[PDB]
Amino acid sequence: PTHLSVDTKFKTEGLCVDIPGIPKDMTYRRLISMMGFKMNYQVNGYPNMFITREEAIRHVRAWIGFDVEGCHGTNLPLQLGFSTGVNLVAVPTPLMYKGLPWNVVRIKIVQMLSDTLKNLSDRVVFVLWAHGFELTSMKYFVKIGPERTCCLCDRRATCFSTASDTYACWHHSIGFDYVYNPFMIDVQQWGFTGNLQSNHDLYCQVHGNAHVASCDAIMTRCLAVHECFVKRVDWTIEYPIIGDELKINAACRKVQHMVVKAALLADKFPVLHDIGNPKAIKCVPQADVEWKFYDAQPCSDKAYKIEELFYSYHSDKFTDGVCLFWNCNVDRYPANSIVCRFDTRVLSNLNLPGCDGGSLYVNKHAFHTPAFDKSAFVNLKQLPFFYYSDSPCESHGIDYVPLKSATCITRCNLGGAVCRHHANEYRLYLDAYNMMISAGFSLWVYKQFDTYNLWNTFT
Ligand SMILES: Cc1noc(C)c1C[C@@H](C)C(=O)N(C)C
Ligand SMILES: [Zn+2]
Ligand SMILES: [Zn+2]
Ligand SMILES: [Zn+2]
Repeated sequence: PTHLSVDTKFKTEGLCVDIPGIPKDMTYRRLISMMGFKMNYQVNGYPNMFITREEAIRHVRAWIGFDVEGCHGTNLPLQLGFSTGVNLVAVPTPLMYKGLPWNVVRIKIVQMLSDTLKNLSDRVVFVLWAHGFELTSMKYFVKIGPERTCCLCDRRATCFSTASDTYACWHHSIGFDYVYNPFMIDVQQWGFTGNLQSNHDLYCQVHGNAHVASCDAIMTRCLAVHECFVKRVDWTIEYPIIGDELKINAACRKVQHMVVKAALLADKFPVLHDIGNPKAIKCVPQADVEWKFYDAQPCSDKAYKIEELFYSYHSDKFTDGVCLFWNCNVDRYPANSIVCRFDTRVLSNLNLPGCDGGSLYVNKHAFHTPAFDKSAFVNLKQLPFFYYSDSPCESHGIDYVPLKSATCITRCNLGGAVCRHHANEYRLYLDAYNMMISAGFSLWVYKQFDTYNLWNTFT
């Protein structure tokens, strides 16, 4: 059962206001025919326009919420809303566009999906709360057939052009007019009581209902993200590499080792409380410190309450030494902390919009992360950039310009002139640091942290 069988039953109750008289007994096979499409017994990679919840979760990067509202149905204008915030008005003759015929609306749909999805996914998944008009509008901008490849590259085709009779992926679709072989899922098939707004609002206060199709589209996608990544979590599902995932993860390991090592050298904490991932490894294996681990999986809904992590009776004394929260998101960090906290507001191809201000960070696995909150860091300060090294000054083995920097904490800088090895290492470390920060990570530290305390570790 890899794909959704076309013979699966589709519940039609949510469609009967736009389509009165619709049969209660309905399959996807009959629904697709009703929508004006013909599948023609084709075993050519596209068995169904609709997909399972499991297939949708694997393709979360392709999710585009889509709603269609009657402005006044072949005789009336339709308002097409997308989770990108775009509203297009199509005439049968929060960005709002005036009424235009389908032949020009379809060109805009292809451009919008292509610009949104080219760096995210090889397809589009329209996330619906299906009431009828959205399904009956698909024939005006969607074409289906066998799975195809792009005319300018090896990627699967996502667009079709009636002008040249050619197919293209999202990267080569300029001037194309039809969406080709899209996928879709109706959230209303999962079992819900009441309307979209009532189900959405139970879990989210960030998306309002300004009474336009894009608002419904955003709410629909947000509800689907809630059901698949907030209430239900799956860290076994792997997502493909689309950007700087590897460099970011390597940079995070590099920065964690640097900051913790320097905090231990500078303040000589006798104990470190490492709170978070139950599979964590000591990030500074050679440190003298008593290293104590506390297990907590990533919180996907609300940030952990510090009172629940630390209290209810273990070292017990979390006030002794220092606490390390490396992506362990809590409501309020204690004053004696070293923290790495993901900023959900960051714009990136890895960070997708999420539920209630949270974001869906997709890097190898999907992590719904609670909304960034500046008040979590009230007992701490921002950690400044610095590079520390006690490794010997020796090159071994890329042309040079001498490094001058007050934040290169090395024996050679203490001595007055940074060596080639430490200049190369400082520049590689600065690039890794900038990669981590630009990915959305934020670093915070106990207020007494002072890099001036590292200079005397060179005796
Ligand atoms: C946890 C967590 N909190 O915010 C984000 C973002 C993550 C996930 C990320 C750090 C990651 O790649 N992990 C754990 C393997
Ligand atoms: Zn292409
Ligand atoms: Zn929402
Ligand atoms: Zn040196």
